[PDB]
Amino acid sequence: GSGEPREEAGALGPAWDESQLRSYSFPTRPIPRLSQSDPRAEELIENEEPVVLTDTNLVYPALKWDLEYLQENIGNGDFSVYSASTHKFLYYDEKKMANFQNFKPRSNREEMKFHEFVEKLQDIQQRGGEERLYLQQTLNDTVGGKIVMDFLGFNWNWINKQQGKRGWGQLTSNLLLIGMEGNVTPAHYDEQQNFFAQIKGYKRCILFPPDQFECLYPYPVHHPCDRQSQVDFDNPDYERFPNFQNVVGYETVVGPGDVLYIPMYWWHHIESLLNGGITITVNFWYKGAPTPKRIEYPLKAHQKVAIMRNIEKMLGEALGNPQEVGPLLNTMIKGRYN
Amino acid sequence: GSGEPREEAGALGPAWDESQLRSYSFPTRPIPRLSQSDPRAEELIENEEPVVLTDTNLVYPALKWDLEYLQENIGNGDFSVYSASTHKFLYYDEKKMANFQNFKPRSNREEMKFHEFVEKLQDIQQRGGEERLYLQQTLNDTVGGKIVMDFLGFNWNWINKQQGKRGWGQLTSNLLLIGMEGNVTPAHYDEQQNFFAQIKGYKRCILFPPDQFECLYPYPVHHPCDRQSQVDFDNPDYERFPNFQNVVGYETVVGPGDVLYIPMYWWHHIESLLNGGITITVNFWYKGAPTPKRIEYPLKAHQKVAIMRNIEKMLGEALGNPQEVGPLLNTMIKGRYN
Repeated sequence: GSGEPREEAGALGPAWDESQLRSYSFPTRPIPRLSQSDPRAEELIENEEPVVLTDTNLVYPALKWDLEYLQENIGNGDFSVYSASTHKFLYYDEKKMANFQNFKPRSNREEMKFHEFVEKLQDIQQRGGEERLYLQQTLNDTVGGKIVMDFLGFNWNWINKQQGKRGWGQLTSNLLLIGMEGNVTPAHYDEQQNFFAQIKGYKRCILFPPDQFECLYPYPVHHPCDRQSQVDFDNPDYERFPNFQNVVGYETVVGPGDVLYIPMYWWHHIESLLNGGITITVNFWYKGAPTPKRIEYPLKAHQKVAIMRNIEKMLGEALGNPQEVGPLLNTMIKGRYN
Repeated sequence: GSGEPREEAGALGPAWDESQLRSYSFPTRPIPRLSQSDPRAEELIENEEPVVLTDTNLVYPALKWDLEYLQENIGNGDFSVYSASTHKFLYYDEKKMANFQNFKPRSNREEMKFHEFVEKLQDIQQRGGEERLYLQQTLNDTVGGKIVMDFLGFNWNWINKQQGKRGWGQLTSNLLLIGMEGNVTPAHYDEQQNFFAQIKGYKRCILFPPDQFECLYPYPVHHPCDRQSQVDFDNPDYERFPNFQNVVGYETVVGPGDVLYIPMYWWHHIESLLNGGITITVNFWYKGAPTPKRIEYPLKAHQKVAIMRNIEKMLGEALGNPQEVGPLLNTMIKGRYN
């Protein structure tokens, strides 16, 4: 699925090896790895299909980053450091905890200074694989001059050529990520174009097209975990999510100089290879190209997902209580569209 | 359920008798029979609960109408005469036959002159209970002067006191109905206030509150039979409509001088008593009182029905094909709000 490991330059041996990939209950096809000059790449990006561009130098200067360097050249600054009790990082939207008062969060986020992060990070590495941390921070923290330089060294010309050539809109977000081995962010989906610039370490990426909605079972729109598959990929419950047995995604392993496009609405599942050491990556999120007023039929999968999403929110308003959403949809269907 | 027959004045014997009522698989409570001067009646009408007003004289002059009289005093005029092959009259909205191309209609409507109606009507009565006819025509056909007089004799003062005192809007429709024994119009619902002025013969009326939606299973909004229960009351299919076993309605038998209020959205099922001869009745349909901009929660059942109705139509637009409605609702629910 992820293909045979790539060989490191200067006979340094296979980049990674199969034992470092976690086990899953489904097939996968490889995402094509190409050059930014290859016409087929611009194509795939235009038909909103994932690609792995290998020579964009988007993050060239950052390829030298590492803990030591980073702590040494970054200002005090606050760094959101997410922590989990296992490999699965269970992120959640606080603003929606009211709607599901019995939802107990399993991913604390603590603000701390970079060095403090490195500390706890090493601690775990000496006592043991207890928690797993994940520092996610934006690239606007006036950080060490050294860093700002590197941030400037990024290939903006290129990435911008995209933002315009593709017709997308504003760059919604830009985060820096440093994780440990085995870190996994369960499958989920954004409604924005994605570019993941791998830097240090290798990351396994698994994507499912929006049309795989019926097999992934997102949480209810009003649920803290909205946009995330409810299926434990480590132990699917085919009794509740039977169509998970029909899921099929594209996968690939990204290394230091690679940039993976993740078309909006797609489902991505990210995991830092086991025994692969720490991983550093910077991600970019561009708001999508404004939708055409002329809607052609039939609709693309994401257009439906849009529809579904809205109707749910719509009933949230109407009924004045997101809990009643379910019961309504059911009476509306049972015996009628069953 | 419908109570013991009322005794006819002047020792003419019980009005009707139990053997004339069809058999059904569910319990029923009686609708209260009151006087228009009774405060409780205005109450029930205000809380949109059905009542049977017995002394409104709404249709006093018409109580003399009968075939002979009617044919004799009504202009040529065209009279929609619906015909069925059995007791169940299967009405349908033509404008929605495109959406269900495999829908085969079982209720022809033929335009004809009153006398022609009486003819065919008697024919059936001599050869036999083959078809069952049902003449439904508006009260604006410039008909025989004799009739116009009677139409004027109606108690407009009263009925208007309602249209205003209740806050309702325009009188949407006003039809005249003449049916034969055993005629049944399967349960269904209007979104308008109803007043049924019985004239000749006796009619059995069965109503279910809007909150009985989950037990009645209306057809899909885009279906020719939209607004009608899909359940054959003569042979329910508890396998597909299990909640029909929880249905419970109010019932009553209307005779010559009675007027039954049928609050908007409610479900009514009408049948002309077996061996009761022909039935004549004039019905009034008033558009409801404009909805308050201030919506109190939780919502009344009909408010939900409104919601559901809309969402269906909404998906009809969006997906550009009422057929896809079902499949969408299901993927949206399966594994999510199941």
